[PDB]
Amino acid sequence: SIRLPAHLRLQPIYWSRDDVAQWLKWAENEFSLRPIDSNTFEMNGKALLLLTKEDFRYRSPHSGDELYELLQHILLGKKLLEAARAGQDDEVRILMANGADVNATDNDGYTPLHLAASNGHLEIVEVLLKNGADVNASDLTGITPLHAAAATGHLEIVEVLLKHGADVNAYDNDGHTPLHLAAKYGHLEIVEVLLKHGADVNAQDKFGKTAFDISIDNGNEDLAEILQ
Repeated sequence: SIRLPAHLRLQPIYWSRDDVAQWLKWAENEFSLRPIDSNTFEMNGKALLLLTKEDFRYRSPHSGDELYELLQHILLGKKLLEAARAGQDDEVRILMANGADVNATDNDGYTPLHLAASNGHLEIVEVLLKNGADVNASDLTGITPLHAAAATGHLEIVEVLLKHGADVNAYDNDGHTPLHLAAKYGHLEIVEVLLKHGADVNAQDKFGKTAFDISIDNGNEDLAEILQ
């Protein structure tokens, strides 16, 4: 599969010169390509998109087409991220049928399964889990799709995640578990199903607060009483 370094996962329309340069450098090692002068592609990412494959070919008689098609590949990863967010089930099909890597990542570590579980698109989450989307991938803040699905209240999505291997005791960079965010947003039934599949109700975050305490600070006392 294909995975940009952390500094290149942004949309290429947003790349600077140096990003474009870092991308060329990166591509040269990954795919095992002959070293070229980056001043050939002397332009920011917004201009790179305007180039034709021939323009790629004549700049790099030895790797121009591969870089053109490589670029095209990452570009579909963004349209897949977008197709999984807006709920565009058809667009998710065409892109996965044209080769979309179902574990792409943007600048925020979001995968297409993160966005489809955070926004409530049950069909996309299932067709992503069926074609190999990582169920326990964590973004740069550590939020898993079960974090996003439990923080937003999507019960049928929290349950489908638990059915394919979603970790119920995953800790984020701030220490929060899926039972913490379900308590933060007042979703008792998700706290129920989380507590059914093995959620450590006594998990502590980096400030020392439990699911009871988050239910206290946010105003969910009926939930705070059920955890007590």
